[PDB]
Amino acid sequence: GSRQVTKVDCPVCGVNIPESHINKHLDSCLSRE
Ligand SMILES: [Zn+2]
Repeated sequence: GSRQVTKVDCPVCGVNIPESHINKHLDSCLSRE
């Protein structure tokens, strides 16, 4: 994916993942941990 991609922390559970995977993680985490 060496083109354009950022990774950030999950405000709910505190994990680092790419922009697509993190948005989904924190969305599902806002419900369950
Ligand atoms: Zn999460």
